[PDB]
Amino acid sequence: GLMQFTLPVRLCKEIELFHFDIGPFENMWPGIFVYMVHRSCGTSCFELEKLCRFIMSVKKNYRRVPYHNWKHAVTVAHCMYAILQNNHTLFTDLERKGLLIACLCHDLDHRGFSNSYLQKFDHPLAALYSTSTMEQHHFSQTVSILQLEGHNIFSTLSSSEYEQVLEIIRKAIIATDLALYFGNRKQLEEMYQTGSLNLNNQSHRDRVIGLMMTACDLCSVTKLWPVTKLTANDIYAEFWAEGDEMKKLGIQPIPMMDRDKKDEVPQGQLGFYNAVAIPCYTTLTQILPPTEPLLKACRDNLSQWEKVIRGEE
Ligand SMILES: Cc1nc2ccc(Cl)cc2nc1C
Ligand SMILES: [Mg+2]
Ligand SMILES: [Zn+2]
Repeated sequence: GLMQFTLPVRLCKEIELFHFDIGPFENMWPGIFVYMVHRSCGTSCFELEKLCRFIMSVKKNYRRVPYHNWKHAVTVAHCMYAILQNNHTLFTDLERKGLLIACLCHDLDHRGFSNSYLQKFDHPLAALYSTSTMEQHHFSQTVSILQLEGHNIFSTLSSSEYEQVLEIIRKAIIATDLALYFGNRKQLEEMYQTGSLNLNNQSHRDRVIGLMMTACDLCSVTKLWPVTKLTANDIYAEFWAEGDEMKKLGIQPIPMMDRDKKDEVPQGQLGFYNAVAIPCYTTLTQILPPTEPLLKACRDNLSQWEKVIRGEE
């Protein structure tokens, strides 16, 4: 009950900042997550024995892929931690509990292939789940791990609180399907501008939590340039593997996934910052003013990609 996790001084200070990198020491990431749960939620939210057994089972069910791995899971949870810590009073006890777990679980059992590749391969998961294929799977795997003996970190919730938290986690994980982000942000944009945005309206909270999930999921574009640049290699290593597998099914991949068109990457990143990342952090900054550092860092990285194109690096 009185057992805190304490980090070294540099981590203790930097973990509060949006641009924190969890570092290359895998064995510290579980402790970093528990630390964040304790300060975000409380030391009483979860039985430590049960939380630790849940964390290690989640870790085991992330695969050894270049990007959609255990490090991505903990990175996305840290961004959620930073958003929640800078917006103390806007979120309920259940929401703080639910969203850190949703973030840690959001890409469970990812193989490093898009929903598109599953559909064109005719993967069984594509028959079981026609839309948000991987994301329905990630939610499935999360429930499976929650129902392992000793792994039910929510067992102290009432019946109805339990149903609410699993429903927060399901919507949170489904929302990480980027195909759903475009319409969600358009709607949040209209609502904020016409002044109809109302955070006591559950359907409006759902939408805002969805955008928070997109913002955390993309948070590698909000790091210091050397982290963003090196993470971009990992993301493109999966894209190029998927492009190779498209070619094996006799389909020319989109240029983003074609390893023969590496030269077009800087311009592809521009498109992605302008069409996805900047709009995402703009609308988020409009709804939650203290998340502005994510937008500032994202713009800095847009500028760095412009410099790559202009041959200045
Ligand atoms: C979709 C997408 N997601 C990303 C997430 C993180 C980083 Cl560094 C780069 C990314 N590039 C693209 C194209
Ligand atoms: Mg995902
Ligand atoms: Zn993800």
